[PDB]
Amino acid sequence: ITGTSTVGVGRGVLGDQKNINTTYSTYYYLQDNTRGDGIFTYDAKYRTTLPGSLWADADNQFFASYDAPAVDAHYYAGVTYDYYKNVHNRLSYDGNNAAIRSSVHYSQGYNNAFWNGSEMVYGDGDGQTFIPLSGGIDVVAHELTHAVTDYTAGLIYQNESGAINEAISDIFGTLVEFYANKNPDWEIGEDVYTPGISGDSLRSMSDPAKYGDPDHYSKRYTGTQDNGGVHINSGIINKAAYLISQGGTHYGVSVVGIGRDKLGKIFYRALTQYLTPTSNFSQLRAAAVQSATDLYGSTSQEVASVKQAFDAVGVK
Ligand SMILES: [Ca+2]
Ligand SMILES: [Ca+2]
Ligand SMILES: [Ca+2]
Ligand SMILES: [Ca+2]
Ligand SMILES: [Zn+2]
Repeated sequence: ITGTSTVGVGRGVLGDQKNINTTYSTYYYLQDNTRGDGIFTYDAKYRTTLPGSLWADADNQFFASYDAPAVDAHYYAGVTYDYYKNVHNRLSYDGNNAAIRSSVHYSQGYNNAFWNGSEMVYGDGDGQTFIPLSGGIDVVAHELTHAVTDYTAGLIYQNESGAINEAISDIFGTLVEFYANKNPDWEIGEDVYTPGISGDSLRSMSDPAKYGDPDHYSKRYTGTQDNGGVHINSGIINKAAYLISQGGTHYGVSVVGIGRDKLGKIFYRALTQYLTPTSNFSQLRAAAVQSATDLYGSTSQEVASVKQAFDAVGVK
């Protein structure tokens, strides 16, 4: 829409109040013109036709409970855009300031969210397994990192490349959650998963086995379900990334942590310069070693930590 940029206020899914960038032209729309070619949030109105209607609002105050998922999707896409711009000097997901589009209220009782190749889509959850999925900043950043991958390495979504694809999204979703300093942790989806239970989450990067996911290459899933285990075998890579960052001893192998910032620089470089559509775990290890080598020298501690971490999860 063509209009005047302004700022509205509303409440997100967890009840927190925030300012959001809107556009005024008869109605106030969820269109943020301050970032690249714009961030646009749509109402799918409980249907599965996409994108639905650009979200329109009469007075620029988004406190209705129907508005909550739209507020957070809108807001957390802006935070993710800022993270990639400020930290990695990347303008939007294609590197050219492509418009970011999200639809909320997709379908009825839908317990998921996803990047479909052209935009983000968020279900509201059934209210028991999940509440509206855009309330989780690590979920929004996970899904938006899928767009980044698609334009760079292009990892195919099955078997080991798909598991790498998923782990990359859990890693940057987590790094965006630490960047926004929203109660950060190494768990995925804990703000929106099972509103009745405290403490749990969909997956854990610091201890994947807590939920039954593999934390070592000898425990990888080899069947056919979940596209060859793309959400399951990503635990091996997540555990490796957690160790590079934080350090620790795993199956008897000791890793000195080098921190989150270097973790993000190494994986972002590996992703945009060395991974290809069919890379598998052993090529990820080589990409990450080469990236850390490029940035810190082949005899740095950084290179040494990336090798110990992949040795600790059994990836050679
Ligand atoms: Ca309103
Ligand atoms: Ca958290
Ligand atoms: Ca989290
Ligand atoms: Ca829970
Ligand atoms: Zn994913």
